[PDB]
Amino acid sequence: IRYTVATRVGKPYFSWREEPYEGNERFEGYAVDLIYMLAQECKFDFNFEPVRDNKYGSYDANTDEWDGIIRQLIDNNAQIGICDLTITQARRSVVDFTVPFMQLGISILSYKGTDIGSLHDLVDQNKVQFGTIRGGATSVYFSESNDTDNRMAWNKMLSFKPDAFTKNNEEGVDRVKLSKGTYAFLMETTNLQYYVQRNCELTQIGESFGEKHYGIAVPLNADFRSNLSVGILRLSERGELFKLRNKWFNSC
Ligand SMILES: N[C@@H](CCC(=O)O)C(=O)O
Repeated sequence: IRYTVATRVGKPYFSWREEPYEGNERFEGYAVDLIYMLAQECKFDFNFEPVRDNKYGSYDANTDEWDGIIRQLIDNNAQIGICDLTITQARRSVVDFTVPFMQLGISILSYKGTDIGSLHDLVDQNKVQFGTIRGGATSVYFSESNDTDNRMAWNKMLSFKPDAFTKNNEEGVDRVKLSKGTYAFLMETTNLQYYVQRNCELTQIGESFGEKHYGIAVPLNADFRSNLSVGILRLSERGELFKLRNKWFNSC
């Protein structure tokens, strides 16, 4: 049994190895290790196919279509989708998910020297603009919330000029660095930790908020869903996911 593994390029989960390679050996990262571990645990072969548009997956109501990893699963061009793929209500409606392999939250990436100390403070001003990944799961946290403060955040993000949204974590982090403190990036704590440790001019504002999960995406009612889930839980209970997380996210 061989599974086509849809993913996207983005460190530390999945990226092109520096060559002084062929097939799966071209790639490295957290998600690469985890599929190898699961492949050995659940006994299956696999082929990594990073998606063409390099998107996570969002619904475009203007066209009634999905993109990114989620799209490849809907069209059955892939049997497994993985990265920092956050479980959302919209995504779960069109594809299935395994048990999560990582729990996380949301927080604020900022340039050092900022006076803002919380999300409430960030939304209650407009000298420092802020945004998220376009169509990403962090956008969902604000756009779907009934919480007044989150509503205000969402409406401010929509109003900012220029466009407050970015295509990925890399552009988000790059924008905070280039902006010298006039732009803050709302992102997941996992990715925030990764970048803040590798960029000394950046820091986290306030506490983590929200309860989010990364899961392996599979087609609805796939017969290898449970097999993948039991495998993830095995690695977790052994303490291997703890080690794996430290390997790629440990340390200005
Ligand atoms: N993990 C998120 C992307 C990162 C973010 O939105 O902050 C997703 O699955 O859409």
